[PDB]
Amino acid sequence: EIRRAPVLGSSMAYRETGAQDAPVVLFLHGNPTSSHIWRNILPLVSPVAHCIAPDLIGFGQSGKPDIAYRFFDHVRYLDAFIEQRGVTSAYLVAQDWGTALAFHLAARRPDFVRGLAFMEFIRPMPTWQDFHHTEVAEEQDHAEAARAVFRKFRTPGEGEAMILEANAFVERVLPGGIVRKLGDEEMAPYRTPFPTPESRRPVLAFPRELPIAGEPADVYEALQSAHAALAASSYPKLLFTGEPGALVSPEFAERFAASLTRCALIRLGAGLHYLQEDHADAIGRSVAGWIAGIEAVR
Amino acid sequence: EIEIRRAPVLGSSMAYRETGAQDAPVVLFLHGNPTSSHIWRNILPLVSPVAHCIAPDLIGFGQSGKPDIAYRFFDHVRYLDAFIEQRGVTSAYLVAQDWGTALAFHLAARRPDFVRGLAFMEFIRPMPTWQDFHHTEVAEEQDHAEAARAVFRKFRTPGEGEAMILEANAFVERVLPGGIVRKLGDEEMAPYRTPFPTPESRRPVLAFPRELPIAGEPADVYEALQSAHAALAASSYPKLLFTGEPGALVSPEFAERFAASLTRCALIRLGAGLHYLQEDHADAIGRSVAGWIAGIEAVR
Ligand SMILES: OC[C@H]1O[C@@](CO)(O[C@H]2O[C@H](CO)[C@@H](O)[C@H](O)[C@H]2O)[C@@H](O)[C@@H]1O
Ligand SMILES: OC[C@H]1O[C@@](CO)(O[C@H]2O[C@H](CO)[C@@H](O)[C@H](O)[C@H]2O)[C@@H](O)[C@@H]1O
Ligand SMILES: OC[C@H]1O[C@@](CO)(O[C@H]2O[C@H](CO)[C@@H](O)[C@H](O)[C@H]2O)[C@@H](O)[C@@H]1O
Ligand SMILES: [Cl-]
Ligand SMILES: [Cl-]
Repeated sequence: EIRRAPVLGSSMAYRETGAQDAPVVLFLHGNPTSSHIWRNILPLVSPVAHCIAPDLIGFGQSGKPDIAYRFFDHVRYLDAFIEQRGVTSAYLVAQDWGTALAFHLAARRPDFVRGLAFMEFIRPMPTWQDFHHTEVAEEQDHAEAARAVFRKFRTPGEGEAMILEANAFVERVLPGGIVRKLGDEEMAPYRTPFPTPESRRPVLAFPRELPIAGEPADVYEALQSAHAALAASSYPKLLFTGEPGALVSPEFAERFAASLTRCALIRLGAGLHYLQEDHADAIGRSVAGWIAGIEAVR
Repeated sequence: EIEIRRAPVLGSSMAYRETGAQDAPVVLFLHGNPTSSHIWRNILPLVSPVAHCIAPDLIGFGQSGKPDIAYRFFDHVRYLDAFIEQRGVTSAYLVAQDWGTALAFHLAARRPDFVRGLAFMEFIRPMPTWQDFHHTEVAEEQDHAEAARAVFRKFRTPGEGEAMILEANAFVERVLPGGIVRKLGDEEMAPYRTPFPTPESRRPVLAFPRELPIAGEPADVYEALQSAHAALAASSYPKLLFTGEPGALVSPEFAERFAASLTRCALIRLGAGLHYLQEDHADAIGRSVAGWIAGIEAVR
């Protein structure tokens, strides 16, 4: 069921399933997706949880206010959505920019977080080498092409042409990070939120928010702080990795998980950035088991 | 990844598959009739990242020894207990199907301090009448359920079961594929046959249906499993029950009421499946179990 909540004088669409008398799980998408990306995962988790999957402001079926769509704008709208829905605590399941939102939420409200399941996550990246980082000789080529594209996204004029005019994030980056080829009916709901250049403003804003080489400084610092909190947190964590992944290499995932407390690491196999589309059943089954286990003993 | 090893047990030996970090919690995987640790082969790789996985072949099954014993349920209890002691396992998760669940329930009733959690499916319970065997509320399942009762009544009949199971190898050749929705590949089916090259080698396979707790017979097993089920109902350790549609020993409707009656039991619905759920749902079961263990161990 796909519903709409009034949020800050605009609205956010969201998908909801499960008995609403169970622990809440918030599913947080990133760029350039929507709650659509969780569509095959939700039915596997709904038997054990009240699943809520919002569309970020300016994404999916959410409102399109005339705002900057910076990371901190998303923070405000997501906070307001959570308040409006009356959610007092939740598990968080996140990918891409959803992870930055999840990390920042957890840092500000540690009492809120029952657990964090995450994948293909954002972290401060001191150099461009740390974006699509990997130590695997065969992957060096793919990594450099990603770097080259996102450098252009973050270049004035060039990013506008690519994303606003040519729709490169939806038409190229999205399919580029899915191993399988989506059916027409699966791809179409990724296109429908973004019919015009103006509508694509949020999709351009996001790569310009990535914390790379100190910029943008405010996001970089916020995410450094959020990551410090995560490393100091004691709630359960579940990290998924694909092979070779994109933002998170399998070897990095192992090191990162070991750098936290109470972080399990689940290996999904062949995958790139949008792991949900290649591994929905594995993700859903894993998350559901994990919530069941936590709730049994917490 | 996965090594196959052998342990000396009570003068004989049990084979077992082992994979995972030796500093992780132990998970014991327990097969039933007429299978072996082979049935866990596609589940083990999904749990080994979070746990030290140990999957024994029951005495007289798979690559385990074939001592001259009756292969009654209590014989299996003794050999499994002895295996656990020999490997020096002091606590474990249990993952079980079929007679594996009877063994797990009986172990948990005697040594609840040993059980970190129980994940189970298509399990054995005391069945006061034949109608409780392959019980279905569903009109369109009734004939198939009746056929199953007729087959197992024959297995339990002196002379008849011998002809069917020892001579015709019906448990391996018919009952097993009968309880799998997909068709197994030749290479997947062959390791189910190799433990049982002769009629006499099939004695443990004939022994099991004759141990099923149905209408009070055999009395010792019926009593033991009544007691084990009482303990399960009162138990406080985490549980995970998987169900297929329609299943075989456990109907979806029965599963839902059963899980809801227990303490700390989650129910995981797998979709189309019969008795040998691992073969149709290895990935779903493995991912579920791994997530569940990871969650529990994160909270202590
Ligand atoms: O052990 C299973 C699984 O649990 C995790 C957290 O989900 O780690 C917990 O258990 C480990 C083994 O006992 C401990 O070493 C660890 O401190 C604890 O958090 C995963 O890391 C592990 O794979
Ligand atoms: O879930 C596996 C994941 O957990 C980590 C800690 O983040 O290690 C745990 O699990 C290992 C595998 O069983 C144990 O050997 C280890 O002692 C335990 O802390 C990661 O190393 C691993 O990727
Ligand atoms: O809650 C999800 C899942 O957890 C289980 C046990 O695995 O139940 C636990 O959580 C419930 C909600 O917090 C509690 O009411 C219950 O007592 C606790 O065991 C499953 O039953 C449930 O589906
Ligand atoms: Cl981005
Ligand atoms: Cl049997």
